[PDB]
Amino acid sequence: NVNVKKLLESLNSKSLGDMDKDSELAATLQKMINPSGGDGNCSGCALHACMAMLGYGVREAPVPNEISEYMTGFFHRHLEQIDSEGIVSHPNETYSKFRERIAENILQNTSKGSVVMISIEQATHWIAGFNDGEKIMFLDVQTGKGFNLYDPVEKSPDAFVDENSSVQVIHVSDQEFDHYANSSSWKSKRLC
Repeated sequence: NVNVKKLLESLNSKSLGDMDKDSELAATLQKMINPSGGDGNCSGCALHACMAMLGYGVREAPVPNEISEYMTGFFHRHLEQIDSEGIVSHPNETYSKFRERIAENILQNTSKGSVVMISIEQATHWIAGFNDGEKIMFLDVQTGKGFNLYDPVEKSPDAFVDENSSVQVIHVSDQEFDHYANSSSWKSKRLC
């Protein structure tokens, strides 16, 4: 069984920048959580990244025909916040700087060990955020990437963010994560 804390230990012993660290962990998790390499609307991927970083275990995300088990109605308590303005990019802001500003917001509003679901442009796409106590790791385990805004092409840290790009940081409660962990749906997902 995959041990996330071991992954983090190894990773943090590396002479790699923060974004490359996020990319490495996300690519490792992608092979486990999204083995089929589906590119649909796997908000289940981001949720499963959150479950993993919380220590619930690494499980395969639901495939499209499993969305109706649970994910179909997962965000029903958060629809207002999801559709809100959120954190809006500045003109000529680099990907790295926008990422850094979003991380500052999450660090300010979560404690060490916490995770958040990150809505991109009002649920156009989802990524996960993990507070390790000093920094935020951004994980896109669907695609095996770190922080990104779901542009159809890869973006280096120094690329400019398109005007009016936004994210909404969704504070899924412990109750909501633990309800998932106790569900038949979660339990029927392949462990590892």
